[PDB]
Amino acid sequence: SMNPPPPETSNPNKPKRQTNQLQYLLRVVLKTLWKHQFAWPFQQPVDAVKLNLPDYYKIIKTPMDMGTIKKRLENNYYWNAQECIQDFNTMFTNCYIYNKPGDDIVLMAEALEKLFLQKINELPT
Ligand SMILES: COc1cc(C(=O)N2CCC(N3CCN(C)CC3)CC2)ccc1Nc1ncc2c(n1)N(C1CCC1)c1ccccc1C(=O)N2C
Repeated sequence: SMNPPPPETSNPNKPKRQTNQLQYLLRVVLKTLWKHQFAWPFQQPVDAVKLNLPDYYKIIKTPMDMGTIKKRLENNYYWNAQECIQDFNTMFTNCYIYNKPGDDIVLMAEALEKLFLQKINELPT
């Protein structure tokens, strides 16, 4: 099987805007995660062909990655911050679903998730 197309990062039918919370998600949250030592597996869509994972997209039907989130934020694709937060959570949950508790990649995802929640909490009122 080929890889599926990546998640859309623009959509001419979907209203878009820029908000302070969305700017924070790009300039602080995504920036912080992107530079983390464990970011690399999450910086692009899972290439199931290259990784020899013929069953990845049989199991994961809602793929998401930080490369896609980054482009979405840069493109002002979202209407609200909870949409973007959901994309991060989808990415983490996918990792937990495909893999098993305690796996190397699961620990990496858990570390990133902890940091993500810290940065979200730090959003100034
Ligand atoms: C760019 O994408 C990758 C590069 C390489 C790689 O060959 N690399 C890593 C970078 C480079 N490093 C050199 C040393 N420096 C310090 C860091 C970079 C050495 C060369 C390997 C895998 C990559 N992609 C990837 N993307 C998502 C994954 C994943 N892999 N894994 C792997 C289990 C652990 C990761 C999985 C394996 C099986 C089933 C599921 C997953 C999974 O859930 N996720 C999230």
